[PDB]
Amino acid sequence: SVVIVGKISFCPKDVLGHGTIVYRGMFDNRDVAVKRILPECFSFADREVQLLRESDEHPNVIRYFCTERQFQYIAIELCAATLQEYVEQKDFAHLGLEPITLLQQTTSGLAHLHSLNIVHRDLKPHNILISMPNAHGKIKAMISDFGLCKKLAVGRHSFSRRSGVPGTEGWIAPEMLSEDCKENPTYTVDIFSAGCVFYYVISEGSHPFGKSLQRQANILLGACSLDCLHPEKHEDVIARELIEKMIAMDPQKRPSAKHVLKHPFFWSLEKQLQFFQDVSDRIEKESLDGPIVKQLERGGRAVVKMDWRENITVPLQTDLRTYKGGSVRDLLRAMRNKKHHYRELPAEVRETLGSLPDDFVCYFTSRFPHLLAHTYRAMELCSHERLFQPYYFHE
Amino acid sequence: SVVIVGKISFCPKDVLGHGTIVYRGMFDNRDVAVKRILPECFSFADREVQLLRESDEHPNVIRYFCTERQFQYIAIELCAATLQEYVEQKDFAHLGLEPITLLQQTTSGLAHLHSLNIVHRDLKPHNILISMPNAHGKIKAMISDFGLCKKLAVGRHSFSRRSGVPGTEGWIAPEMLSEDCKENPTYTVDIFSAGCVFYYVISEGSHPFGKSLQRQANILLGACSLDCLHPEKHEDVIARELIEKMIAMDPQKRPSAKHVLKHPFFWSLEKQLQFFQDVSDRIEKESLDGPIVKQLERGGRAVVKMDWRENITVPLQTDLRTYKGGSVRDLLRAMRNKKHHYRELPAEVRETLGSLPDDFVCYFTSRFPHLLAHTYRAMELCSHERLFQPYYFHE
Ligand SMILES: [Cl-]
Ligand SMILES: [Cl-]
Ligand SMILES: [Cl-]
Ligand SMILES: [Cl-]
Ligand SMILES: [Cs+]
Ligand SMILES: [Cs+]
Ligand SMILES: [Cs+]
Ligand SMILES: [Cs+]
Ligand SMILES: [Cs+]
Ligand SMILES: [Cs+]
Ligand SMILES: [Cs+]
Ligand SMILES: [Cs+]
Ligand SMILES: [Cs+]
Ligand SMILES: [Cs+]
Ligand code: NA
Ligand code: NA
Repeated sequence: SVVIVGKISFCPKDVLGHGTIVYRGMFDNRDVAVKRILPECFSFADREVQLLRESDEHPNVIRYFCTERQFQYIAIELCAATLQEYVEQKDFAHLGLEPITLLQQTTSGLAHLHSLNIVHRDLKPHNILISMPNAHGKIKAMISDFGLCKKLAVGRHSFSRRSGVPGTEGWIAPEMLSEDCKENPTYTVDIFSAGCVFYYVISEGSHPFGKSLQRQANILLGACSLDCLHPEKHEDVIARELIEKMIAMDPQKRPSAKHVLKHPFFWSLEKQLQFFQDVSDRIEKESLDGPIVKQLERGGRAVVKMDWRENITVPLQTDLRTYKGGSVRDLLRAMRNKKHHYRELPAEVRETLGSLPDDFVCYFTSRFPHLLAHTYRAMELCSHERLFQPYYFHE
Repeated sequence: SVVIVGKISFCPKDVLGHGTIVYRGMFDNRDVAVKRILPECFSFADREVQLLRESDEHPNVIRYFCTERQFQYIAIELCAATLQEYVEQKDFAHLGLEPITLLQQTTSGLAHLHSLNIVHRDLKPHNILISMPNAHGKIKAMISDFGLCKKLAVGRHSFSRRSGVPGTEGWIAPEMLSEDCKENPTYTVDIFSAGCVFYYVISEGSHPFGKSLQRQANILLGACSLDCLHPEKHEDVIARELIEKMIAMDPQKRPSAKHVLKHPFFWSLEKQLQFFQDVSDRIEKESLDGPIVKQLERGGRAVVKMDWRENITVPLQTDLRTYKGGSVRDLLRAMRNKKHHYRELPAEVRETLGSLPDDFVCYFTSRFPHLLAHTYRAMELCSHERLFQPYYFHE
């Protein structure tokens, strides 16, 4: 019992995970998890440890404490659970927007890794760890398991799929497996995996590519469904737009981690309302026959439901100039004015609209669940402009 | 290897299930599963075997072949998988209405048991077995595990909850556990469990009372959700109406197995259209101020969407007398006439309506996903009448 190691002591009584076994222990008065690896594993351990010294500074990469006689031991930050146990054993009704936050943090950690020229290559819910609560009861997600990590030489876009063990079935990008694919895998491999993890969290446990038995088979086939994402819920429309890109079969169509972080999927209601306002300001003096406006109005009739005037509450329809009820731009101009004159807005109107800014913006997104997604895609034409830097990653 | 027993031979190489272990083997030139039980289990085995001799004749009760030296052995019908493995490891996109059929068969077997005065007391997806395909590639579900079965004396409504081990957490009716409940458990205990199994299959793996960790806790609380059942899909509305009854906290409000079998949840589209027609015929000469008609029209405005004339395709709206667009009864009268004069119906109309009878009935249920459920509830006033015996269990 209570085996003691140089600078790390752990009792085999507490077993945490299991070919290797992990135990709860202690290092230098710190509660930490401990890793023991076989001789054949002893080589993968030196790879992992190397990279943790290199990339652990980031809050969303698991902290590495030390390695210290027949086998090899690895101490790391002690966690409350994996992302898998989190999704399986927790009522989201009580957790609020915390799941989204865990996806955001996880994305931050991946973008830290990619910026270091490190492809993870094996991201999955079992790999993502949930931290013990800090002094303020806050928790975070962290990336772990760098055994299959590869570090690309500077100026290298990809890596050989052969000579490197692929992740375990279900979360592997098609470029890793298919004999047919000529192009070599790149960083987007992790975006595909992450795309699957995004869906696994939002759906509380489903997968784009079906049940665990046929996932990898479906991945190569390109047969995926996002059944859990409703086509007329604003939150679901946004999530589908991002996840569809992340899990795309063409790796070149998948967003980079830094794109993912800029995506409306992570925007507060406040920021959503700000985007709507910056767009409306941006296009206020733009010509109707112009490119920016043309693009915003294509397929817009569907977006506003043919006549958005006929789909708002009577209090606001009464308080409404030249507004054309089929124009997305006019729907935005109205919002920009109702937001600018909210105080001067009568009480029944303000009561029906709701409080600024959260209830206000949600008054419209609830009514027009494609308006934000439509607008975000259309306004990419201005991604380069300084005004829209908070909403797009340009570089 | 290949241990041989008197009339049963099995090889411990093939292990099927595991405190007891089951193996694939053979009895009298028959492929069968084999059960070995501990001495403490040796008592529960005599109970189970007794009841299988008694109730195995039913196709949806697992067939029992024989029992034949230090321990006890039990041979039974060999199955392809449990209901749990079925839901977890199978793409329903290829299986069609087979899952519903498996629920129907399972219900048939339970009603066989109840008619014998046998309460199962431990129904769960792991207990329900899927048969090997027969000569025609057809399969069936079957009840097993009678270890916790109780057989009620004649004329007995209930049984003591104490002195009998409850099922394992997650599927147990609240009457089995709560110290507060005065009324003793009855057959409806199995209906609650079945209600949970119904949802577990339709949702491809969710549970009314939340994730496995808090299910039993939520069961006692009465905190259940059927999030997977859409409020405007006809199929989902029907399923919710039945499942809500089966999992009711008040055992007296749960339907008997024979009620469940009569429920529209198991009706073919053909039979649905027949019910609509029998209802329309039944109420054709019923007074508007009458009880049957009054009941059918309460909350009916919502059911037909204020004006069903405004929610049907232009081909049929053109071909439409005195029909009042807010009356459920008039919506039914129209259907009864369009079905009676389908041949004499013009081609564009018949093209928009679809083929009799499946596409026809689905033309309306798709448009009015509460019409069948509303009508089924309202017309219970005629459950006793001979005409509606195919739709209600009266006895
Ligand atoms: Cl780059
Ligand atoms: Cl918190
Ligand atoms: Cl009875
Ligand atoms: Cl078949
Ligand atoms: Cs860290
Ligand atoms: Cs890079
Ligand atoms: Cs799920
Ligand atoms: Cs949500
Ligand atoms: Cs800001
Ligand atoms: Cs049988
Ligand atoms: Cs009975
Ligand atoms: Cs599910
Ligand atoms: Cs369905
Ligand atoms: Cs019939
Ligand atoms: Na641009
Ligand atoms: Na009656």
